[PDB]
Amino acid sequence: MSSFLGKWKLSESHNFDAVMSKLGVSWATRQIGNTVTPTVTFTMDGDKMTMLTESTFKNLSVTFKFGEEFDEKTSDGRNVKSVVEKNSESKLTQTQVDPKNTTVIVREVDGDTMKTTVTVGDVTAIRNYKRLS
Repeated sequence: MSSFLGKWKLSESHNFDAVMSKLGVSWATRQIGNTVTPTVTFTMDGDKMTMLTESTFKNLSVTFKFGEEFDEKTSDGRNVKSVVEKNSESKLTQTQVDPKNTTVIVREVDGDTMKTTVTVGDVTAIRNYKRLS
C-alpha cells in the first residue's frame, strides 16, 4: 500500500448515520459521523500503515499491515476489528469486524477523493473523503 497516503476528511455523509444505527450505535457517537468530518489518516509508520483517526468522539491511532485485523476501542465502549487486504492501489477491503459485523467496506480512491462504500447486509453508505496536505 502506497497511493492514498495522507490525512482524509469527509466530503459527503450520504447515509453514514443509519449504517451506524443498523450496527447498533449510541445517541452521541451516531451523529459525529454526520457532523464532525472523520480524520481517517492513512500513513506509513516505517514499513506498515497507521490510521491516525482524529474525530471529536473517536480520537485514536491504530497500526496495521495488509492482512492482520486491527482493533479500535470506540466511544460507545466497543473494541472493533478491521480485516485488511489491498487488491491494488485504488481498491482496499478493510472490513470492520464489530459485535454486529460490518459488510465489506471497499476503500476505492477516485483521484484524491477516498470513496469507501460502507454496507451492512443492506445499507451502502458512500463515504467520500478529500486529501489534505
